[PDB]
Amino acid sequence: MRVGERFTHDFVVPPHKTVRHLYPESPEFAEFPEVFAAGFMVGLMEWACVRAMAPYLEPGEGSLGTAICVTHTAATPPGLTVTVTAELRSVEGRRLSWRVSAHDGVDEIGSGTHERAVIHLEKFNAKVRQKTP
Amino acid sequence: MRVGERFTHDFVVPPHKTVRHLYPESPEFAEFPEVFAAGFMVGLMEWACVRAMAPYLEPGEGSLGTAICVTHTAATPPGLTVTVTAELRSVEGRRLSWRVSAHDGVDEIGSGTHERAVIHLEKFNAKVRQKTP
Repeated sequence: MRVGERFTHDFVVPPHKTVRHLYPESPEFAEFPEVFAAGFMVGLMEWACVRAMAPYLEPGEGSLGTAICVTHTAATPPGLTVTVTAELRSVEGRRLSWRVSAHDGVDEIGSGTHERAVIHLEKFNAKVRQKTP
Repeated sequence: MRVGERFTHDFVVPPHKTVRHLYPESPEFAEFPEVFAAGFMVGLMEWACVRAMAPYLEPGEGSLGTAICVTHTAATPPGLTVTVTAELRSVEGRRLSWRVSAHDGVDEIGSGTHERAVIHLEKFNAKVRQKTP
């Protein structure tokens, strides 16, 4: 992977990615404005970095997010396209660090950093299963 | 609202809050281990803080998350209870900050900070309408 390379991921926000859809179990979030949820924006930043990393993993490997540190500076109604730009900051062993940004065609809506760790999917799955009640 | 006061929120993780469920749109996430998604954890931490701050709201008001900065230090399969602890760090006018931390009864699973802004619901909604395609 090359540090400083930018990757973009575009995503038309559908009606089902607003706040209330993140937790249909939450009465608070049921009155919230119909805008893209910060937890969906975080998933979309992860998705961008997963796609960027994919060509570089060995077969059987995946990754997990290990930190996210971002602002959310404008809100985005469904129908706009959120573009995430991910730029690789460093790779050290299994750890990849990213500078991430997102824009909805109107406003910058968020920026910060994200870190991930490469994992062996099958081994990690087995470990999760052993944690599972 | 008192700085240093803690609020806690418990959540049993159901099967439908795993990674593949955050973006069923995403073939990239399709075959991921069945663990609580970071975007869902982010939503839970926001939810914890929304609940902590409900007494601060005037009628007509709501809040928006404006930053999240957390680590994810362990993964949580469905069936475990995630407890989020939201410790108020600052409250100044429209702006509130918490230290958030989460544990799944087995492991510490992440911590960091979350910031929110009080909003006037009707005004905000008008602003969102004016950028709705």
